[PDB]
Amino acid sequence: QTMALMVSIMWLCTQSMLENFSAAVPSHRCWAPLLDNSTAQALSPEALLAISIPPGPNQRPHQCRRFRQPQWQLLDPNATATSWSEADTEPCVDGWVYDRSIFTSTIVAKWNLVCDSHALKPMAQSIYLAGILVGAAACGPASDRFGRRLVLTWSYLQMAVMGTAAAFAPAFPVYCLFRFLLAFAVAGVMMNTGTLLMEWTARARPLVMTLNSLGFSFGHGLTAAVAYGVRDWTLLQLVVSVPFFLCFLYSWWLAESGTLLRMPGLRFRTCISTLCWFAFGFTFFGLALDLQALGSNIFLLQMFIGVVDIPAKMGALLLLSHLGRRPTLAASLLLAGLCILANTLVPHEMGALRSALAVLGLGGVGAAFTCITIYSSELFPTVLRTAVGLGQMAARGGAILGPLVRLLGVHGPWLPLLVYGTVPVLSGLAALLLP
Ligand SMILES: CCc1oc2ccccc2c1C(=O)c1cc(Br)c(O)c(Br)c1
Repeated sequence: QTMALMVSIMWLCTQSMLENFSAAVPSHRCWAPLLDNSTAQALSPEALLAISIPPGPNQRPHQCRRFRQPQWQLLDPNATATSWSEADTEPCVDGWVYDRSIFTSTIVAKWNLVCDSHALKPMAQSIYLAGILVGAAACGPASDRFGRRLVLTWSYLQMAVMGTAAAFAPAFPVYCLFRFLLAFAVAGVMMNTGTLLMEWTARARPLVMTLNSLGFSFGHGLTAAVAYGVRDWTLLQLVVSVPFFLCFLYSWWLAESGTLLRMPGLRFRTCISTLCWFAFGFTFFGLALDLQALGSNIFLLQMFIGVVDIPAKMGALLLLSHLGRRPTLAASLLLAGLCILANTLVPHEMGALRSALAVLGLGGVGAAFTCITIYSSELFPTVLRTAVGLGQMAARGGAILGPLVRLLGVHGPWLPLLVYGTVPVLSGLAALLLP
Protein backbone atom coordinates (compact mmCIF):
# COMPACT_ATOMS: atom_id res chain seq x y z
CA GLN A 1 0.00 0.00 0.00
CA THR A 2 1.20 3.51 -0.84
CA MET A 3 0.00 4.85 2.52
CA ALA A 4 2.25 2.47 4.45
CA LEU A 5 5.27 3.51 2.38
CA MET A 6 4.30 7.17 2.86
CA VAL A 7 4.22 6.73 6.64
CA SER A 8 7.55 4.89 6.35
CA ILE A 9 9.28 7.71 4.46
CA MET A 10 7.67 10.20 6.86
CA TRP A 11 9.30 8.45 9.82
CA LEU A 12 12.54 8.19 7.82
CA CYS A 13 12.58 11.97 7.35
CA THR A 14 11.73 12.30 11.04
CA GLN A 15 14.78 10.21 11.94
CA SER A 16 16.91 12.23 9.51
CA MET A 17 15.85 15.59 10.98
CA LEU A 18 16.13 14.29 14.57
CA GLU A 19 19.84 15.18 14.36
CA ASN A 20 18.97 18.86 13.83
CA PHE A 21 17.24 19.06 17.25
CA SER A 22 19.19 16.50 19.29
CA ALA A 23 22.52 18.11 18.34
CA ALA A 24 21.37 21.69 18.98
CA VAL A 25 23.98 23.68 20.91
CA PRO A 26 22.48 26.19 23.39
CA SER A 27 24.21 29.13 25.03
CA HIS A 28 26.85 27.57 27.27
CA ARG A 29 29.55 28.52 29.77
CA CYS A 30 31.85 26.59 32.07
CA TRP A 31 31.40 26.14 35.82
CA ALA A 32 32.16 29.31 37.79
CA PRO A 33 32.44 29.45 41.59
CA LEU A 34 30.61 32.79 41.79
CA LEU A 35 27.61 31.51 39.77
CA ASP A 36 26.97 27.81 40.54
CA ASN A 37 28.24 27.31 44.11
CA SER A 38 26.40 27.83 47.41
CA THR A 39 24.94 31.14 48.58
CA ALA A 40 28.43 32.23 49.71
CA GLN A 41 29.02 33.60 46.19
CA ALA A 42 27.14 36.81 47.07
CA LEU A 43 22.77 39.62 44.24
CA SER A 44 22.88 40.97 40.66
CA PRO A 45 23.67 37.72 38.79
CA GLU A 46 24.41 39.67 35.60
CA ALA A 47 27.22 41.56 37.36
CA LEU A 48 28.66 38.29 38.69
CA LEU A 49 28.53 36.76 35.20
CA ALA A 50 30.25 39.84 33.76
CA ILE A 51 33.03 39.90 36.36
CA SER A 52 33.48 36.11 36.21
CA ILE A 53 33.51 35.65 32.41
CA PRO A 54 35.15 37.98 29.84
CA PRO A 55 33.25 39.15 26.75
CA GLY A 56 33.36 37.09 23.59
CA PRO A 57 31.58 36.72 20.25
CA ASN A 58 28.57 38.91 19.47
CA GLN A 59 29.53 41.12 22.45
CA ARG A 60 28.33 38.26 24.70
CA PRO A 61 30.21 36.65 27.60
CA HIS A 62 32.90 34.33 26.27
CA GLN A 63 31.56 30.78 26.06
CA CYS A 64 35.13 29.43 26.25
CA ARG A 65 36.94 31.57 28.87
CA ARG A 66 36.49 32.09 32.62
CA PHE A 67 38.23 34.35 35.13
CA ARG A 68 40.24 32.70 37.91
CA GLN A 69 39.76 35.78 40.10
CA PRO A 70 36.81 38.21 40.12
CA GLN A 71 37.72 41.13 37.86
CA TRP A 72 36.06 44.03 39.67
CA GLN A 73 37.71 46.54 37.31
CA LEU A 74 35.12 45.83 34.59
CA LEU A 75 32.17 46.34 36.96
CA ASP A 76 32.97 49.94 37.90
CA PRO A 77 32.10 52.34 35.04
CA ASN A 78 34.88 54.75 36.05
CA ALA A 79 37.51 52.20 34.99
CA THR A 80 38.47 51.52 31.38
CA ALA A 81 36.59 48.68 29.73
CA THR A 82 38.38 45.61 28.33
CA SER A 83 41.32 46.24 30.66
CA TRP A 84 41.77 42.60 31.71
CA SER A 85 44.74 40.59 30.45
CA GLU A 86 44.71 37.27 28.62
CA ALA A 87 46.68 35.54 31.39
CA ASP A 88 43.81 36.14 33.84
CA THR A 89 41.69 33.51 32.05
CA GLU A 90 41.63 29.71 32.10
CA PRO A 91 40.77 27.36 29.20
CA CYS A 92 37.19 26.75 30.41
CA VAL A 93 38.23 23.64 32.30
CA ASP A 94 35.76 23.32 35.19
CA GLY A 95 33.05 21.78 32.98
CA TRP A 96 30.22 23.48 31.15
CA VAL A 97 26.64 24.31 32.13
CA TYR A 98 23.78 24.76 29.66
CA ASP A 99 20.44 26.57 29.71
CA ARG A 100 17.54 24.15 30.20
CA SER A 101 14.93 26.62 28.94
CA ILE A 102 14.56 25.51 25.32
CA PHE A 103 16.12 22.03 25.49
CA THR A 104 16.31 19.95 28.67
CA SER A 105 19.02 17.57 27.44
CA THR A 106 20.94 17.30 24.16
CA ILE A 107 23.98 15.44 22.87
CA VAL A 108 25.92 18.71 23.03
CA ALA A 109 25.11 19.27 26.71
CA LYS A 110 25.66 15.62 27.66
CA TRP A 111 29.11 14.93 26.18
CA ASN A 112 30.29 18.58 26.43
CA LEU A 113 30.47 19.42 22.72
CA VAL A 114 32.36 22.67 23.23
CA CYS A 115 34.88 24.90 21.43
CA ASP A 116 37.67 22.37 21.96
CA SER A 117 35.49 19.63 20.41
CA HIS A 118 33.09 21.76 18.34
CA ALA A 119 34.05 19.71 15.27
CA LEU A 120 32.40 16.62 16.80
CA LYS A 121 28.84 17.53 15.80
CA PRO A 122 29.76 18.05 12.12
CA MET A 123 31.94 14.95 12.47
CA ALA A 124 28.92 13.11 13.88
CA GLN A 125 26.79 14.21 10.93
CA SER A 126 29.58 13.18 8.55
CA ILE A 127 29.78 9.75 10.20
CA TYR A 128 26.00 9.42 9.87
CA LEU A 129 26.15 10.29 6.17
CA ALA A 130 29.11 7.95 5.62
CA GLY A 131 27.03 5.21 7.21
CA ILE A 132 24.24 6.16 4.81
CA LEU A 133 26.66 5.82 1.89
CA VAL A 134 27.94 2.44 3.13
CA GLY A 135 24.41 1.13 3.66
CA ALA A 136 23.22 2.28 0.24
CA ALA A 137 26.27 0.68 -1.38
CA ALA A 138 25.84 -2.56 0.58
CA CYS A 139 22.08 -3.18 0.43
CA GLY A 140 22.17 -3.54 -3.36
CA PRO A 141 23.59 -7.07 -3.56
CA ALA A 142 21.82 -7.92 -0.29
CA SER A 143 18.41 -6.95 -1.69
CA ASP A 144 19.23 -8.69 -4.98
CA ARG A 145 20.18 -11.96 -3.24
CA PHE A 146 17.95 -12.25 -0.16
CA GLY A 147 14.97 -10.44 -1.67
CA ARG A 148 13.63 -6.97 -1.00
CA ARG A 149 11.17 -7.87 1.77
CA LEU A 150 13.74 -9.73 3.88
CA VAL A 151 16.27 -6.89 3.79
CA LEU A 152 13.41 -4.44 4.36
CA THR A 153 12.37 -6.21 7.57
CA TRP A 154 16.02 -6.48 8.63
CA SER A 155 16.50 -2.75 8.04
CA TYR A 156 13.38 -1.97 10.08
CA LEU A 157 14.63 -4.17 12.93
CA GLN A 158 18.07 -2.54 12.79
CA MET A 159 16.50 0.93 12.75
CA ALA A 160 14.45 0.14 15.85
CA VAL A 161 17.36 -1.48 17.69
CA MET A 162 19.83 1.31 16.95
CA GLY A 163 17.25 3.94 17.87
CA THR A 164 16.54 2.39 21.26
CA ALA A 165 20.31 1.95 21.69
CA ALA A 166 21.29 5.54 20.88
CA ALA A 167 18.44 6.71 23.12
CA PHE A 168 20.59 5.49 26.05
CA ALA A 169 24.12 5.85 24.69
CA PRO A 170 26.59 6.27 27.60
CA ALA A 171 29.51 7.45 25.46
CA PHE A 172 30.11 9.55 22.35
CA PRO A 173 31.87 6.87 20.23
CA VAL A 174 29.12 4.38 21.12
CA TYR A 175 26.51 6.94 20.05
CA CYS A 176 28.45 7.51 16.82
CA LEU A 177 28.50 3.77 16.08
CA PHE A 178 24.78 3.51 16.87
CA ARG A 179 24.08 6.39 14.48
CA PHE A 180 26.30 4.72 11.86
CA LEU A 181 24.27 1.50 12.05
CA LEU A 182 21.00 3.45 12.12
CA ALA A 183 22.10 5.26 8.95
CA PHE A 184 23.05 1.93 7.37
CA ALA A 185 19.51 0.68 7.98
CA VAL A 186 18.06 4.03 6.85
CA ALA A 187 19.91 3.81 3.54
CA GLY A 188 18.80 0.21 3.14
CA VAL A 189 15.12 1.00 3.66
CA MET A 190 15.44 4.09 1.45
CA MET A 191 16.92 2.10 -1.43
CA ASN A 192 14.21 -0.53 -0.92
CA THR A 193 11.45 2.10 -1.04
CA GLY A 194 12.97 3.62 -4.17
CA THR A 195 13.41 0.35 -6.06
CA LEU A 196 9.89 -0.66 -4.99
CA LEU A 197 8.08 2.54 -5.98
CA MET A 198 9.96 2.88 -9.28
CA GLU A 199 8.24 -0.27 -10.59
CA TRP A 200 5.19 -0.95 -8.37
CA THR A 201 2.79 1.17 -10.44
CA ALA A 202 4.70 2.33 -13.53
CA ARG A 203 3.25 6.53 -16.64
CA ALA A 204 2.48 7.13 -12.96
CA ARG A 205 6.18 7.21 -12.02
CA PRO A 206 6.31 11.05 -11.71
CA LEU A 207 3.14 10.98 -9.60
CA VAL A 208 4.60 8.30 -7.32
CA MET A 209 7.86 10.22 -6.97
CA THR A 210 6.02 13.45 -6.16
CA LEU A 211 3.97 11.54 -3.57
CA ASN A 212 7.20 10.19 -2.07
CA SER A 213 8.71 13.68 -1.85
CA LEU A 214 5.48 15.05 -0.36
CA GLY A 215 5.66 12.24 2.20
CA PHE A 216 9.04 13.43 3.33
CA SER A 217 7.86 16.98 3.40
CA PHE A 218 5.13 15.66 5.70
CA GLY A 219 7.92 13.92 7.60
CA HIS A 220 9.69 17.26 8.04
CA GLY A 221 6.42 18.77 9.24
CA LEU A 222 5.69 15.95 11.68
CA THR A 223 9.20 15.89 13.14
CA ALA A 224 8.96 19.65 13.72
CA ALA A 225 5.99 19.18 16.05
CA VAL A 226 7.53 16.02 17.54
CA ALA A 227 10.67 17.92 18.53
CA TYR A 228 8.52 20.80 19.78
CA GLY A 229 6.53 18.43 22.01
CA VAL A 230 9.32 16.54 23.79
CA ARG A 231 12.34 18.43 25.12
CA ASP A 232 14.58 15.42 25.89
CA TRP A 233 16.60 13.90 23.05
CA THR A 234 16.46 10.44 24.64
CA LEU A 235 12.65 10.34 24.79
CA LEU A 236 12.63 12.00 21.36
CA GLN A 237 14.63 9.19 19.77
CA LEU A 238 12.60 6.61 21.72
CA VAL A 239 9.22 7.89 20.49
CA VAL A 240 10.65 8.29 16.99
CA SER A 241 11.96 4.70 16.83
CA VAL A 242 8.79 3.23 18.39
CA PRO A 243 6.82 3.63 15.11
CA PHE A 244 9.47 1.45 13.47
CA PHE A 245 8.89 -1.24 16.10
CA LEU A 246 5.19 -0.91 15.27
CA CYS A 247 5.75 -1.16 11.51
CA PHE A 248 7.90 -4.26 12.08
CA LEU A 249 4.60 -6.13 12.61
CA TYR A 250 4.21 -6.26 8.80
CA SER A 251 7.20 -8.62 8.52
CA TRP A 252 6.70 -11.48 6.02
CA TRP A 253 3.29 -9.95 5.20
CA LEU A 254 1.87 -10.95 8.60
CA ALA A 255 3.51 -14.39 8.19
CA GLU A 256 1.63 -15.09 4.93
CA SER A 257 -1.62 -14.09 6.69
CA GLY A 258 28.77 -3.92 -13.69
CA THR A 259 27.19 -1.06 -15.66
CA LEU A 260 30.54 0.77 -15.78
CA LEU A 261 29.85 2.13 -19.29
CA ARG A 262 28.20 5.25 -17.81
CA MET A 263 31.53 7.12 -17.65
CA PRO A 264 32.63 6.88 -21.33
CA GLY A 265 29.14 6.96 -22.85
CA LEU A 266 27.27 10.27 -22.50
CA ARG A 267 30.08 11.74 -20.42
CA PHE A 268 28.65 15.27 -20.46
CA ARG A 269 25.20 14.06 -19.43
CA THR A 270 26.49 11.85 -16.61
CA CYS A 271 28.84 14.48 -15.19
CA ILE A 272 26.08 17.11 -15.29
CA SER A 273 23.63 14.76 -13.55
CA THR A 274 26.18 13.80 -10.89
CA LEU A 275 27.01 17.48 -10.38
CA CYS A 276 23.36 18.42 -9.82
CA TRP A 277 22.85 15.47 -7.46
CA PHE A 278 26.03 16.33 -5.54
CA ALA A 279 24.89 19.96 -5.30
CA PHE A 280 21.43 19.05 -4.01
CA GLY A 281 22.81 16.63 -1.42
CA PHE A 282 25.51 19.05 -0.27
CA THR A 283 23.19 22.05 0.05
CA PHE A 284 20.36 20.10 1.69
CA PHE A 285 22.41 18.21 4.27
CA GLY A 286 24.43 21.34 5.01
CA LEU A 287 21.43 23.63 5.43
CA ALA A 288 18.80 21.29 6.91
CA LEU A 289 21.05 20.38 9.87
CA ASP A 290 21.81 23.89 11.21
CA LEU A 291 18.38 25.55 11.37
CA GLN A 292 19.45 27.26 14.62
CA ALA A 293 21.53 29.76 12.62
CA LEU A 294 19.13 30.07 9.68
CA GLY A 295 16.26 31.38 11.82
CA SER A 296 15.26 32.56 15.28
CA ASN A 297 12.90 29.67 16.16
CA ILE A 298 13.86 26.22 14.89
CA PHE A 299 10.38 24.70 15.25
CA LEU A 300 8.58 27.55 13.46
CA LEU A 301 11.35 27.57 10.84
CA GLN A 302 10.85 23.87 10.09
CA MET A 303 7.06 24.29 10.06
CA PHE A 304 7.31 27.13 7.54
CA ILE A 305 9.82 25.10 5.51
CA GLY A 306 7.32 22.25 5.25
CA VAL A 307 4.23 24.37 4.62
CA VAL A 308 6.01 26.24 1.80
CA ASP A 309 7.76 23.17 0.35
CA ILE A 310 4.49 21.22 0.02
CA PRO A 311 2.93 23.50 -2.65
CA ALA A 312 6.28 24.17 -4.34
CA LYS A 313 6.97 20.47 -4.90
CA MET A 314 3.28 20.01 -5.74
CA GLY A 315 3.48 22.51 -8.61
CA ALA A 316 6.90 21.15 -9.55
CA LEU A 317 5.20 18.39 -11.55
CA LEU A 318 3.00 20.93 -13.34
CA LEU A 319 6.14 22.90 -14.20
CA LEU A 320 7.90 19.76 -15.43
CA SER A 321 4.93 18.84 -17.63
CA HIS A 322 4.39 22.35 -19.04
CA LEU A 323 7.75 24.13 -19.33
CA GLY A 324 10.03 21.08 -19.61
CA ARG A 325 12.70 19.36 -17.55
CA ARG A 326 15.89 21.41 -17.93
CA PRO A 327 14.45 24.98 -17.78
CA THR A 328 12.41 24.56 -14.59
CA LEU A 329 15.31 22.69 -12.95
CA ALA A 330 17.76 25.48 -13.80
CA ALA A 331 15.25 28.09 -12.61
CA SER A 332 14.73 26.32 -9.28
CA LEU A 333 18.48 25.87 -8.78
CA LEU A 334 19.17 29.53 -9.54
CA LEU A 335 16.33 30.64 -7.25
CA ALA A 336 17.62 28.51 -4.38
CA GLY A 337 21.17 29.77 -4.90
CA LEU A 338 20.08 33.41 -5.01
CA CYS A 339 17.92 32.95 -1.91
CA ILE A 340 20.76 31.36 0.07
CA LEU A 341 23.14 34.11 -1.10
CA ALA A 342 20.68 36.83 -0.06
CA ASN A 343 20.41 35.04 3.29
CA THR A 344 24.05 36.04 3.79
CA LEU A 345 23.54 39.44 2.15
CA VAL A 346 20.68 40.37 4.51
CA PRO A 347 21.82 41.48 7.99
CA HIS A 348 21.21 39.11 10.89
CA GLU A 349 18.78 41.56 12.52
CA MET A 350 16.12 40.82 9.87
CA GLY A 351 15.23 37.46 11.37
CA ALA A 352 11.91 37.16 9.53
CA LEU A 353 13.59 37.85 6.18
CA ARG A 354 16.37 35.38 6.98
CA SER A 355 13.81 32.70 7.87
CA ALA A 356 11.82 33.38 4.69
CA LEU A 357 14.97 33.19 2.56
CA ALA A 358 16.00 29.90 4.19
CA VAL A 359 12.52 28.46 3.63
CA LEU A 360 12.59 29.55 -0.01
CA GLY A 361 16.04 28.02 -0.48
CA LEU A 362 14.93 24.71 1.02
CA GLY A 363 11.85 24.67 -1.21
CA GLY A 364 14.05 25.43 -4.20
CA VAL A 365 16.53 22.64 -3.50
CA GLY A 366 13.63 20.24 -2.95
CA ALA A 367 12.14 21.23 -6.30
CA ALA A 368 15.57 20.79 -7.89
CA PHE A 369 15.79 17.31 -6.36
CA THR A 370 12.38 16.49 -7.85
CA CYS A 371 13.46 17.74 -11.28
CA ILE A 372 16.77 15.86 -11.27
CA THR A 373 14.99 12.67 -10.16
CA ILE A 374 12.55 13.07 -13.05
CA TYR A 375 15.38 13.86 -15.48
CA SER A 376 17.48 10.85 -14.45
CA SER A 377 14.90 8.55 -16.06
CA GLU A 378 15.06 10.43 -19.39
CA LEU A 379 18.64 11.70 -19.87
CA PHE A 380 19.92 8.13 -20.28
CA PRO A 381 18.49 5.32 -22.45
CA THR A 382 17.25 2.03 -21.04
CA VAL A 383 20.65 0.43 -21.69
CA LEU A 384 22.34 2.75 -19.18
CA ARG A 385 19.37 3.61 -16.92
CA THR A 386 23.27 2.44 -13.24
CA ALA A 387 23.09 6.16 -13.97
CA VAL A 388 20.48 6.75 -11.26
CA GLY A 389 22.61 4.78 -8.82
CA LEU A 390 25.70 6.83 -9.68
CA GLY A 391 23.68 10.02 -9.24
CA GLN A 392 22.42 8.88 -5.84
CA MET A 393 25.98 7.97 -4.85
CA ALA A 394 27.21 11.42 -5.88
CA ALA A 395 24.36 12.97 -3.87
CA ARG A 396 25.41 11.16 -0.78
CA GLY A 397 28.98 12.04 -1.28
CA GLY A 398 27.86 15.66 -1.42
CA ALA A 399 25.80 15.07 1.71
CA ILE A 400 28.87 13.62 3.44
CA LEU A 401 30.98 16.62 2.43
CA GLY A 402 28.19 18.95 3.61
CA PRO A 403 28.96 19.16 7.33
CA LEU A 404 32.71 19.14 6.60
CA VAL A 405 32.44 22.60 5.04
CA ARG A 406 30.65 23.92 8.14
CA LEU A 407 34.02 23.89 9.93
CA LEU A 408 34.87 27.04 7.92
CA GLY A 409 32.71 29.02 10.36
CA VAL A 410 35.86 29.94 12.29
CA HIS A 411 37.04 32.09 9.37
CA GLY A 412 33.56 33.59 9.07
CA PRO A 413 29.93 32.80 9.90
CA TRP A 414 28.86 33.38 6.28
CA LEU A 415 31.40 31.14 4.50
CA PRO A 416 29.38 27.88 4.83
CA LEU A 417 26.21 29.67 3.73
CA LEU A 418 28.23 31.42 1.01
CA VAL A 419 29.20 28.01 -0.37
CA TYR A 420 25.63 26.72 0.08
CA GLY A 421 24.46 29.64 -2.06
CA THR A 422 27.24 29.60 -4.65
CA VAL A 423 27.05 25.87 -5.44
CA PRO A 424 23.42 25.89 -6.74
CA VAL A 425 24.15 28.87 -9.00
CA LEU A 426 26.97 27.03 -10.79
CA SER A 427 24.85 23.86 -10.75
CA GLY A 428 22.03 25.61 -12.59
CA LEU A 429 24.46 27.30 -14.98
CA ALA A 430 25.88 23.87 -15.84
CA ALA A 431 22.47 22.20 -16.12
CA LEU A 432 21.33 24.95 -18.52
CA LEU A 433 23.47 23.20 -21.18
CA LEU A 434 21.43 19.98 -21.00
CA PRO A 435 19.73 18.86 -24.26
C1 LIG B 1 14.02 9.74 -1.19
C2 LIG B 1 15.24 10.59 -0.83
C3 LIG B 1 14.80 11.92 -0.25
O1 LIG B 1 13.78 12.64 -0.63
C4 LIG B 1 13.65 13.77 0.12
C5 LIG B 1 12.73 14.84 0.07
C6 LIG B 1 12.83 15.86 1.00
C7 LIG B 1 13.88 15.86 1.93
C8 LIG B 1 14.78 14.82 1.96
C9 LIG B 1 14.64 13.79 1.04
C10 LIG B 1 15.35 12.61 0.79
C11 LIG B 1 16.50 12.28 1.63
O2 LIG B 1 16.36 12.39 2.78
C12 LIG B 1 17.79 11.87 1.00
C13 LIG B 1 18.23 10.58 1.15
C14 LIG B 1 19.43 10.22 0.58
BR1 LIG B 1 20.18 8.45 0.72
C15 LIG B 1 20.15 11.14 -0.12
O3 LIG B 1 21.34 10.68 -0.66
C16 LIG B 1 19.72 12.43 -0.27
BR2 LIG B 1 20.79 13.71 -1.26
C17 LIG B 1 18.52 12.80 0.30
